[PDB]
Amino acid sequence: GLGYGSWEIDPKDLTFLKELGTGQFGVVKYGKWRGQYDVAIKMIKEGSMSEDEFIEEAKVMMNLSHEKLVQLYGVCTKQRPIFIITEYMANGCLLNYLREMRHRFQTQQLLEMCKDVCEAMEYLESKQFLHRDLAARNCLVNDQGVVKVSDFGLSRYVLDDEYTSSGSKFPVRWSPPEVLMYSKFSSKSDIWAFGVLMWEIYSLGKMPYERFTNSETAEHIAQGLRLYRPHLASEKVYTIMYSCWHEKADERPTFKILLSNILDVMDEE
Ligand SMILES: CCOc1nc(-c2n[nH]c(=O)[nH]2)cc2ccccc12
Repeated sequence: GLGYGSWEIDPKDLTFLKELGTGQFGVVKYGKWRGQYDVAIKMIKEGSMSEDEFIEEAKVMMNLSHEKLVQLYGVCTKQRPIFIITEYMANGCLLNYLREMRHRFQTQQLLEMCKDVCEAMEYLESKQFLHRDLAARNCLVNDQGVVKVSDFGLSRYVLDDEYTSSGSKFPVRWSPPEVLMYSKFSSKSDIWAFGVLMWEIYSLGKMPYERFTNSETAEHIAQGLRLYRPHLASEKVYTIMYSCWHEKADERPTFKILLSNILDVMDEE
């Protein structure tokens, strides 16, 4: 309506129903839009985000639509704090889901989770859109057990310097050598991170390099050493995740190639 662009949601259309948790930018809630449609509502803490830049980018993110990407519905802009409105994912973050041992996952389920993420990432790659912080903590799970990739590109708008530089909150354990050494981000740094995410999935949510500090991790990978095979990963699955960790970025696969490799293993195993 009148005072709203296509990227803007009227906060008066929201019904708040349950507090879901707290994240980077503060509280997240479950609610309904216009009485009917399930949404997640992120309340963005004052001073946490480069808001004008985020809002311009939200225009681009709205047009990223793939069934394995958590959809951005819009932003509530006229106000303090602003809200980000997204697709509700009832089973929450992938990391916590993996860590719940009651699920008793079969390896075919774990490979399906990898395939879900890979499809999302192949779509982002086709749009020349980098995630920049791919990890299990940034994937969500819906009520049907489908994994989707969330918060794609959002790290570009975080004002907390501890998060933004290789900083005490930087994702060292998901980063390739060229990122840690010289801040060279590319499609191939997303590929690296995807390999670590596969490792997280097959490790049922263990922390990568769990016995090392971030400084030790950086030293280990710069010296050419790697994560090794999770017990639940077959030789073929391990080969796929390991392929993401070539020292030379141009020898790493694309997401299209990874997807093909994952589908081959699904057929074989
Ligand atoms: C602090 C974030 O926590 C959570 N976020 C979402 C969520 N859905 N969509 C989205 O963008 N976030 C869904 C959840 C479901 C159960 C428990 C926690 C959840």
